[PDB]
Amino acid sequence: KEMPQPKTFGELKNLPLLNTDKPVQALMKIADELGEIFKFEAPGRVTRYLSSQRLIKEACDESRFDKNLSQAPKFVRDFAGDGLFTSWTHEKNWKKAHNILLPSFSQQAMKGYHAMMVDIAVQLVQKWERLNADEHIEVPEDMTRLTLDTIGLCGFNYRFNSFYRDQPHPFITSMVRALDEAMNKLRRANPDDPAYDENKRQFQEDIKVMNDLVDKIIADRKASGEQSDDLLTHMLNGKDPETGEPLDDENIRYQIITFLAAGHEATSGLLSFALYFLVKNPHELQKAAEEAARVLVDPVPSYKQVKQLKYVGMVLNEALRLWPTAPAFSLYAKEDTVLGGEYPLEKGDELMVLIPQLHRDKTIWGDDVEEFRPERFENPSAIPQHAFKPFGNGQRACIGQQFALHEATLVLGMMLKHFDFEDHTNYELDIKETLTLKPEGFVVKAKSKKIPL
Ligand code: HEM
Ligand SMILES: NCCc1ccc(O)c(O)c1
Repeated sequence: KEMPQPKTFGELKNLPLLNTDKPVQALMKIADELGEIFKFEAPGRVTRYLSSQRLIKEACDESRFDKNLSQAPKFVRDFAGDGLFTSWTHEKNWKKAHNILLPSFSQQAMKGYHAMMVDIAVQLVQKWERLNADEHIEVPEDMTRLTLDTIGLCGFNYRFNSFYRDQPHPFITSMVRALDEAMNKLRRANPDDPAYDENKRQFQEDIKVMNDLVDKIIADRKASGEQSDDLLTHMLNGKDPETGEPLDDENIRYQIITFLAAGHEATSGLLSFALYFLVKNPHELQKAAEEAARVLVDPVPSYKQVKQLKYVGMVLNEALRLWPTAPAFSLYAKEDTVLGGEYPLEKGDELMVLIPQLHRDKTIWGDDVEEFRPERFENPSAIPQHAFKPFGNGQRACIGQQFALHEATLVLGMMLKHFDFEDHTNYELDIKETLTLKPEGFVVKAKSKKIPL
């Protein structure tokens, strides 16, 4: 069969379609019009966007397709190096770092990070406890302060002290500006136009800022010899069972930058969309709050208590279903293959999985796919393979998944234990797109339940 393709702009092909502030949302609209697969061409390149579980399940066959670095992660690679997110499967440092780090990221490994997660969560709750009557909460802003500080404490025992600041630590400022330069580069018509000599200079400065801090901490740690409960300690002690090698210090620095750059925002966006859905759905808020009150019976939550927050984890999954915050991933065909019995592909041909549209497949979820209903996840095993994929696929799935979910369930539990919430502005959802998705401008008021920490 011949594939549909959205509107063209002469020699620019479909490229101007992505020249917008909200390209993923634009691509979802196109998928609504064109269906489970469409061709997307730009000068010099072609990809095919997949939206159905029928075709996505084939794309997720790792014997047939492997991760592709699309343009964004290619630009992110300029500062994240050959860290796990920006490396090809066939690079020696991807398999080395995968094998060393998968055990430091498992559900069991979360017991080790739990106390430093509670440290930063307690700072968030004390913040909101200390608001005056007339004040409000800037949700994504505070959620980013929490996840950056949590990843810096668990990753390398470094305190950004985001809740002590209006201007973030210089490393955060450089990192955020670096991710922005990377994303902006996707829409830049003439990247060598002297209008960007300042943007290129700033990018190199930002690379230098991030490198210097992270190298300095690594060095500081190797010298002291201090063992901590962070990922840096595991990375200095770890050896790949396959090669027998450890990660070198350059690659360790790249992984620390990666954890921060690639993990903080998808996680803070998750928390912010989950609070959005709960304030707009007071029956589900109340159910999640009754579970938090029933389960979090101690002044600070334990690892075991967080695991008992079943309905909070359903709310988190349902927010990921409607707005998966890391919204697409790219693949390439390892060999010639026919996709879906209908679409012949050649070795090297690219696919994109458009996650929000997968998660609207009515053949899997039913007709009410736009509705927020946590109870879809009462028994997650009922969901078919490759139907719910907010964390990617296979060996190249998110290595942060259990970290993100521990963090988000711990924090949303404490928030629901400690405050009632009001959508005092009747906020209208506005989804900003960076590397990730979040509800821009989402604000709420909290009223303390006056329960001790
Ligand atoms: C709700 C939060 C998050 C979501 C939705 C998310 C989603 C994803 C997805 C979709 C990918 C696959 C990307 C691809 O195929 O190109 C991935 C990879 C990755 N994520 Fe996450 N992530 C989240 C949180 C995090 C956290 C907290 C960390 C680290 C502390 C993290 C670190 C990584 C890394 C290193 C990879 C690359 C893994 C590999 O390819 O070996 N992520 N993530
Ligand atoms: N750890 C998430 C990093 C990330 C960000 C955006 C995406 O589209 C993606 O596939 C992965």
